[PDB]
Amino acid sequence: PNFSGNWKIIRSENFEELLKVLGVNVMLRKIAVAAASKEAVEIKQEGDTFYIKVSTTVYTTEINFKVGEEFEEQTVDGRPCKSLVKWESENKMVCEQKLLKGEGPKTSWTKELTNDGELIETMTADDVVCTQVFVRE
Ligand SMILES: *C/C=C(C)/C=C/C=C(C)/C=C/C1=C(C)CCCC1(C)C
Repeated sequence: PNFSGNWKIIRSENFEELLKVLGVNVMLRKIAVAAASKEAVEIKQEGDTFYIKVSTTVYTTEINFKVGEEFEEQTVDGRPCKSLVKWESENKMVCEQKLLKGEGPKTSWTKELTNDGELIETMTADDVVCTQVFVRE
């Protein structure tokens, strides 16, 4: 696989339900769904090392990791966490997150390159899975 690319979102599902689990109130949920509908993801993959840039209209974040090596990022609702990415197949990876402080829902994300050329990202909190689908710009 090669995840490298400038990816633009075409579909965004269940993001409000995810934010509901994470405690966000209704109006901020609606505004965040609108922001998530503009998500863009830039990936540079060098073997098992990933440089990712995730952005919306007013915000951008850089996430750099190596498969199998712990790193620090933040959960979807913004709490710092320790993360660990593993492959689950040739074209899909899964990240488990553990909070640095306090407690919360169990959170994770996945990234998958499909045979049709799409990038599928999911974000999970407990039983609620959000699915974002992207195509190359
Ligand atoms: C490989 C892809 C990764 C690690 C994607 C991470 C995405 C996020 C942490 C999502 C952030 C968003 C919000 C919290 C609300 C506004 C829009 C998003 C989708 C950028």
